[PDB]
Amino acid sequence: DRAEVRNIPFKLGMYLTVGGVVNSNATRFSINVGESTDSIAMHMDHRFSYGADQNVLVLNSLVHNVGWQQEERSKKFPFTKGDHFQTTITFDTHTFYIQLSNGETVEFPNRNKDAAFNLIYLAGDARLTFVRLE
Amino acid sequence: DRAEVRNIPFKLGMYLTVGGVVNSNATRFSINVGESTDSIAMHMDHRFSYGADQNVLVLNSLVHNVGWQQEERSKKFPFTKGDHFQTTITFDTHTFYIQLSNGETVEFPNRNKDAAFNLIYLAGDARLTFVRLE
Ligand SMILES: OC[C@H]1O[C@@H](O[C@H]2[C@H](O)[C@@H](O)[C@H](O)O[C@@H]2CO)[C@H](O)[C@@H](O)[C@H]1O
Ligand SMILES: OC[C@H]1O[C@@H](O[C@H]2[C@H](O)[C@@H](O)[C@H](O)O[C@@H]2CO)[C@H](O)[C@@H](O)[C@H]1O
Repeated sequence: DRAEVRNIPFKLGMYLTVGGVVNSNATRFSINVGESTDSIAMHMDHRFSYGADQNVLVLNSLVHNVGWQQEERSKKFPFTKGDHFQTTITFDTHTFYIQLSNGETVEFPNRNKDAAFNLIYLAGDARLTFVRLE
Repeated sequence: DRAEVRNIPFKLGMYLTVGGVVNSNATRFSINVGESTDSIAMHMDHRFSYGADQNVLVLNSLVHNVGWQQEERSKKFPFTKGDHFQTTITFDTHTFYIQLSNGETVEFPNRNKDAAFNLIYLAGDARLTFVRLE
């Protein structure tokens, strides 16, 4: 199915580093941190070609039985199809701090002010090769 | 549910370190490396009190739609209910190499000669607090 880390709580102060490989001919893939596949506090989508979006990062949250909220977009896109990537995420109750493969960072609001998350997963056209959550 | 790391391949040469806490009044808990909850190549059960077994490690494999194979048991048991533990696992095509919190080791045959595993999970009376698989 998708690559999942489930019920190993990602809590305030811990760091999550995932590494993987983008597929050749990838459309998009995302890293999702939340509660379930329908309850995502930080959705980070990497769009190689999706609709009108080409080489952009789109960040958003998904509320259970409600839907996607306000998107934030970033133009920082050090990603290449067929290549490796590595991303580190930490958060406090106000902000998710994300660091990309090249050291550039992107910040996204912790909109629900959650202190722990029990599901981390990747979906779309990429695969994970390692994870550290500590 | 249980603590799971799914579809992030654990391959020949990589190391898996999981850390957690044993519940107070724990009966037993296990760390399972395999393909599914019905297909486990290395089952490591930690028995505080289970039947006639008290403070013993039991290792075995579970074959899909067949069942448990020959058990191997170890008397090394540096575990205390309510306390933390940390375990490191690597394997080659013949052997799973397991290192316990106190540095003692236990070895178990890789009975199917598998080179990669797509499910790592914990079940029973413990919880995981961190994982590194790299
Ligand atoms: O916001 C994350 C969310 O985006 C959806 O796509 C949006 C698209 O970004 C937007 O430009 C357009 O107006 O509406 C689309 C549908 O809501 C994705 O479908 C979804 O998977 C998430 O990635
Ligand atoms: O071997 C792992 C497997 O053990 C089962 O328990 C065994 C028990 O170890 C043995 O002494 C007894 O004779 O038979 C029991 C049932 O097969 C557990 O039930 C199972 O969960 C695994 O842990």
